[PDB]
Amino acid sequence: KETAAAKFERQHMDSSTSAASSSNYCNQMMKSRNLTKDRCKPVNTFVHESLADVQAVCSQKNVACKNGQTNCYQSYSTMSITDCRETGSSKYPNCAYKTTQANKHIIVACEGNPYVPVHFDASV
Repeated sequence: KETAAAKFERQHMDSSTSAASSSNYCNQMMKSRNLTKDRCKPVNTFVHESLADVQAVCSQKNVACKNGQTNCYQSYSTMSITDCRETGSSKYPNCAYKTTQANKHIIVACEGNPYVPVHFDASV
C-alpha cells in the first residue's frame, strides 16, 4: 500500500509550478492526483516548492499540531501554496473547487526514518 510519505507527496506537492495560474487549477489537480476518486475531499493545499525544501521543515520550528500532537513543525520561511476548497456547487463525482494562491508558512507532521512529512497540518 502507498506509504504515508508518498501519500503526502501525491496530495500536497506540486514542484512543477511556481503558483496556481488560473481559477481551474484546483479542479484539475484534485482530479489528476486522485483526491476525488471515492468522494470530494473538502479541502486540500498544494505546495509549490521543491520536495527537499518541504522535507527540510521537519528540522525547523517544532510546534504542537492542531490536534495536540507534538511532532509538528513550522517553516521558518513562507512558501507558495494553493488552497483548494469545495464550492457550493460541488457534487460527487463532479467535485468543484475554489482556487486561492498565497504565500504562507506551513505546518507539517513528521515521522519515520528518514524523518519526513506525512501530514499537512495548516498554513499560517
